[PDB]
Amino acid sequence: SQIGLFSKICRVTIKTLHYYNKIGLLVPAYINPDNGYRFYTSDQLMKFHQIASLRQLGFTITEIVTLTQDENSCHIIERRRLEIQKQIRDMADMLSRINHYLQHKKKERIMLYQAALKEIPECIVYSKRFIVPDFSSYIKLIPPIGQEVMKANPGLTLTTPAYCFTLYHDKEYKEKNMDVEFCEAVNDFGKNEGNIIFQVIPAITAVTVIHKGPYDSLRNAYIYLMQWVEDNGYLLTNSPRESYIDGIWNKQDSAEWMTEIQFPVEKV
Amino acid sequence: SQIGLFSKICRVTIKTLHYYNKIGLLVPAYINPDNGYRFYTSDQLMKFHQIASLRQLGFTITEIVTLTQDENSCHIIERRRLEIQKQIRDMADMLSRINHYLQHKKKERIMLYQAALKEIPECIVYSKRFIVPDFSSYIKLIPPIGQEVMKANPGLTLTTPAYCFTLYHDKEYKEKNMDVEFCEAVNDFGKNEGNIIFQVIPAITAVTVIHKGPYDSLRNAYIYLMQWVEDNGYLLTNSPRESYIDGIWNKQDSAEWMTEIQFPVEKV
DNA sequence: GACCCTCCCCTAAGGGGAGGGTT
DNA sequence: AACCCTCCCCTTAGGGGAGGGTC
Ligand code: 118
Ligand code: 118
Repeated sequence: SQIGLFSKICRVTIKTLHYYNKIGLLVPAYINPDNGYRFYTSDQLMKFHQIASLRQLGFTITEIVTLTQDENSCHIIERRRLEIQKQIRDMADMLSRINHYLQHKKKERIMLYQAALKEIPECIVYSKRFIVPDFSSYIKLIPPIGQEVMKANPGLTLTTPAYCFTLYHDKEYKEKNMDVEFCEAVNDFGKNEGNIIFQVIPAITAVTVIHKGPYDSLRNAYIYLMQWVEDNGYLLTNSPRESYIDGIWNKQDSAEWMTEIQFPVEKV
Repeated sequence: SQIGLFSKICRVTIKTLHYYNKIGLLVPAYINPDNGYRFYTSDQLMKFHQIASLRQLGFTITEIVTLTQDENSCHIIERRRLEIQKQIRDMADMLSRINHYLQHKKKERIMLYQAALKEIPECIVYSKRFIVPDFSSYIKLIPPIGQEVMKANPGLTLTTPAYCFTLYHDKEYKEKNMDVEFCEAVNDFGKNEGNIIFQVIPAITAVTVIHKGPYDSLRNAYIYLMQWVEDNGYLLTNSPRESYIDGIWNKQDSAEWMTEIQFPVEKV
């Protein structure tokens, strides 16, 4: 049985037998020193059978080189089992997300927003929690709040990149008298002055949507994320953040403003 | 925004941005010509968010290039949906297989048979179907047929590699009235004088186990396969085959014999 | 004709490092 | 030192082909 007859026995490629013999797994019985031909015996067929049996399970080749000779190694199978469990969970996640994408595209010709999960680190922020009558008044009150803090603390250095955001501590849709908390990430701790405090905001896994446009139409964005959380079975773990990237401070065009809504979320 | 600041903005490595620029996926807004330094803008982060949102759905990079550059492309989302559902089926199958493997390797310290799900193509065999009083007597009466068919069919060449098996057409277990069919694959049709005839044996996907040793313990392997067939929810679609690799024809030691039991199954 | 060998290069999505540039 | 660049090799499980040899 030359390599061709063996490759037709196992229904495997000649390149596969070559690769195996190179890697050390399934070395043939006889390598003729005259011509280097590879001759296999039925024992190699029995060995290739279990090689293919493990390869049909998802085991990488390096795991098979450890499973075919180290007959005591059983933990490396439970490890692959946990990996496969994670993979089924992530594939179900992806499938739900794809179905939601298709539904949203069947609704409207244009996909306005696109959700993305990202891991946001913990960060040392200075914060001010207070009530606002409307959104515009809140936007107007932010800059003096920032100025007070940068003046009262010499050496206050913002974080690069500038992670400057807000949190909406309401649980229902509150149009006026919103319990809003403005925050800005700094390099390190400062001193509490006025109603402005400092705190450490924890790391989250947040589903985010970048809204490009004027602020008075941010509501749609929030609704979309809400729908995203309702459809794909995630759950809002904390108050929603809203991060400001571009705006009246960065670009004087009102239609080029960019804010990254971030729902802190966890899967259920 | 230099590549470091932007790479920290989007929270991905530098080499990823280099790669996305090389393939034309995410191009910097402004490259300094002599330095080659890459500088991005907010509307590069707006696109990296879309890239990552699509890449969390498992879309390969070229699919992302098309999804972002080619509009009305819902067919690629549909293709990826079908592929994810297929991978869900395959991963669940692997999970059941590895649960069964762990249930076995924990129950006994040696794994006697690994089970491999392989595809067997259709063949043209000569077959004799007949009642058998005793399986040991079943082995002896086969070489008479081997004499007879080569006598009556001159120039009949056996298939290479040799496929010589037995269909067990019995729907339940019995010890002295086994209704079997001995089949052996040849290349062309032939004359069907006698109870021996010629027929085409259809292609089957089948779980196979290689049994080494004498034929009196063979039922063990069969038991195992049935266990396997019931554990992973497979359905036995056809009659069980038994292919003879090594035996009295090749080897004198009754411990180096080799058969391959094949259960035609489908996943239901 | 059939069949076989080694050698080199290719995959997708970047990772790691080496050598060289500037402020 | 701090960033940044390009170039070259590397990762899986083998596929494809060229050039050259063997039954
Ligand atoms: C403290 C508090 C707010 C701001 Sb900004 C800002 C700057 C960079 C990145 C993100 C936000 C600001 C306003 C006027 C002039 C200069 C900077 C700011 C503005 C509106 C809403 C939220 C934040 C700055 C410091
Ligand atoms: C025609 C009929 C039977 C056998 Sb064989 C056999 C099968 C596959 C591969 C190699 C050999 C056989 C038996 C004794 C001596 C020489 C050949 C055979 C017989 C009984 C049961 C199964 C196979 C061969 C040709």
